[PDB]
Amino acid sequence: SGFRKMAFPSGKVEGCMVQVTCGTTTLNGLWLDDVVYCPRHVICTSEDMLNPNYEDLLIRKSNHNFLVQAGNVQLRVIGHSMQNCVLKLKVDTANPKTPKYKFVRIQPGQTFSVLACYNGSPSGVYQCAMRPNFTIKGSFLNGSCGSVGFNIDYDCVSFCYMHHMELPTGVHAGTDLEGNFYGPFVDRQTAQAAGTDTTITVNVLAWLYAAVINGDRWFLNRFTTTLNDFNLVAMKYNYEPLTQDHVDILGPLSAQTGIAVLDMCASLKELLQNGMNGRTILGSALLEDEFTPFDVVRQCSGVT
Amino acid sequence: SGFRKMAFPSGKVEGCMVQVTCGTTTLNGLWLDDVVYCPRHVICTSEDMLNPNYEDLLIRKSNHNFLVQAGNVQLRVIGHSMQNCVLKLKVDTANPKTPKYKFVRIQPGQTFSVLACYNGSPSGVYQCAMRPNFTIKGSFLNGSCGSVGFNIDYDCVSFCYMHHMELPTGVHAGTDLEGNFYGPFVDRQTAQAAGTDTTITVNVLAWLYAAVINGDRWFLNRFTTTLNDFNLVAMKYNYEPLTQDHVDILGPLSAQTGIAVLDMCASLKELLQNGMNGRTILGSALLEDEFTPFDVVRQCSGVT
Ligand SMILES: Cc1ccncc1NC(=O)[C@H]1CCC12CCC2
Ligand SMILES: Cc1ccncc1NC(=O)[C@H]1CCC12CCC2
Repeated sequence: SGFRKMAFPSGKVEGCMVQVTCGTTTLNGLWLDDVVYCPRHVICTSEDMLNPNYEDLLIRKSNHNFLVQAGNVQLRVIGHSMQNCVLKLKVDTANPKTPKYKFVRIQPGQTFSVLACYNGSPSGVYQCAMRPNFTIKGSFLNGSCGSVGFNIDYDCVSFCYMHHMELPTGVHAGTDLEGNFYGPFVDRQTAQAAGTDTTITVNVLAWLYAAVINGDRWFLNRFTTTLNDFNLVAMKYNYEPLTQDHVDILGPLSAQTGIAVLDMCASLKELLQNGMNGRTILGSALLEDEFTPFDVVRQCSGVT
Repeated sequence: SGFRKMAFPSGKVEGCMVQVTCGTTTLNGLWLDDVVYCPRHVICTSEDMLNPNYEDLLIRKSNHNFLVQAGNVQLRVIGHSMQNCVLKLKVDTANPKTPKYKFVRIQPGQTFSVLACYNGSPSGVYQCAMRPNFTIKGSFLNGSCGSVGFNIDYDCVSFCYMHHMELPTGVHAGTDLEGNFYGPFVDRQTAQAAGTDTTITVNVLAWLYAAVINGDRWFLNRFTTTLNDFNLVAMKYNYEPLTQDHVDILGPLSAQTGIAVLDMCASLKELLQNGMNGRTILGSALLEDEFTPFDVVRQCSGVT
């Protein structure tokens, strides 16, 4: 028993982290097979970042200008290309520690682990969610760009995120591993609005199921609701509208606990309308939305 | 910016996790050099665990009864010994992935990362604190015994905890790597009381300093206090009495922010006496005590 914000074991990703230097800028690279992936802003000086012309800036760089260092040893760059907002540096050596991997574009509301890195070195790992507004509330300082987000299915690492930017509001923005930004963001030092974020309803309900499984049951009530009634309340409290697809994914948790999904929504409704009244659920005094139904089933069953 | 409950990169520890089977019981082992460390209750059947005589139970076991499997390959056991509550199995092969390591006994209030494992395989990593009552609020299911807690100083892994038991109250108990239990617990299926726990005051103050650094400043007030006045409030709210040693460790955070430690205590005092009034600090609606002053300085500076 017990329920923690658990990250995936970061070992397979640690073996891929490299340092990439271009001119005076240093950031993190992801070495998979004979390719190093990093944010294209590695080629910019702080002055360039105001309104960078990436095609022009890259034209002044050669393979020899990209210094790639894996731990202590140097990698030889034999090719460079820009794909959207990432640079792909072809190296002459395939990474011996390349795990089985996939590049996937996650949906908003999905979760992943971030291995925060500086100068090619990992400092820590944490589990976070991709916000409905495509930002992530991470922990990133100057030098963390190129750090990646991932999920792990047995031996396969699905890379889903690469860190690029910190918005003026302190929230984080980045791309998938093909250099496509999540959200409307651009890799430019300009004010950029993150749209209205919402709470991930299905994840809060999944976390309420994890609480029941672990013993926190005080929020369970004698009430039920409908998808229409619940969604009226969800809209009032800036929660994502719950759909039958969300109810279907909650199926296994509903089956294990014997608590119908609409009954759990009625508990969530009363918590949204009344608050916690000074109590906690799984050691939290607010409604947690960073555990998907899949994360809860995994942690509650022991999937390794 | 941003502040997360960050765990250490678990790579060096993943390479040490093995599976240990004895009879019908399987749990996790820690392979360092030519020795495998695991909880001694691996030699017990569920019936034995009511009142086990470990010396007698171990006497019926030989090196060949301890099946140690590292991922897929089998390790040959050439020796076995009981040290307090752990078994030390001498194997004929030194682990090639043995990192630089130390065995340390942490103090209550200190934090560490846990690499949760099942059948020798890692499922996740999370950061937690050793409670003042020597329990940990972990996430552990049947099969997680032998999972370890650690800290990392550059390339050295300091092992501080091995999971052994889940108390009837759902909280966790375990030993240092010499088999010495933290707290009054015994590896026996008997009711055992975890003493009155308290909130780790210095860590809450460290977390208040991390909030100021990241922008959450609403809790800062025009007041100050004394160690005596603050400690009267701390006792009323079941907080650890703050000492000059705690104030001295908060020194670097006090210097960086320009907020005197006793001024931060006055903010904590008003939060303890008034609550949060529906607001949050670093995304939390309660006072977080699982970040030490060292954890905050590290995350806020980028120590890798
Ligand atoms: C200082 C910092 C901290 C964390 N993450 C990111 C940053 N900074 C940035 O995002 C800057 C570096 C060039 C940039 C990309 C858009 C403009
Ligand atoms: C079921 C479980 C889950 C998590 N952690 C631990 C356990 N269980 C135990 O602690 C049992 C197994 C033998 C034991 C040690 C004292 C009696």
